[PDB]
Amino acid sequence: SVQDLNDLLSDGSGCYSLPSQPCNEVTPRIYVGNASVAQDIPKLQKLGITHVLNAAEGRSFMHVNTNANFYKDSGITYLGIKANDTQEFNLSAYFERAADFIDQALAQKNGRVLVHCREGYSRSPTLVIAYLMMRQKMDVKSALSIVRQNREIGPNDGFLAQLCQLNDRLAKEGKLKP
Repeated sequence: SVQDLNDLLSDGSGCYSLPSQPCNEVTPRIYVGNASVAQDIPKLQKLGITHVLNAAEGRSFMHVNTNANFYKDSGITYLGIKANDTQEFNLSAYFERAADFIDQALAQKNGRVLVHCREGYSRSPTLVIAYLMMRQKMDVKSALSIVRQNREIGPNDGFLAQLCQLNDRLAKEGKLKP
């Protein structure tokens, strides 16, 4: 079933594409991008980004070293998640919090949120996919396919198993659109 989601990400050759652009709007007013977009406050203001969710807050090479102060006086609201892009990091512990932050942005009619990591490839797509599942009632295959059509994404297999877990839970509670 993780394999099923991998087949939806790739052409089948066992290899996977990387993002072709630093930022993409993957669903209306939800953007996924990389460190360079997130650190370019003028760029952010021109797209109308009001909210930034840094899914890779940290100081290593797999992390983006920003914080609430970085965006102070920019008018942009910030949430940092110190997530690691590995098989074992439990990003699911943050699904609720990230979805609530995405919701808070979209509840504003002029709100647009950027969910990013260093590459925009593994951590942030997982959070957006989870958001679509728990708040737009999409199953995981639908949510993942919609995001993958608009950006080359590639959650690691740990993140995919966690999304599968979320899917069965949402299916069991009968909370997925027919």
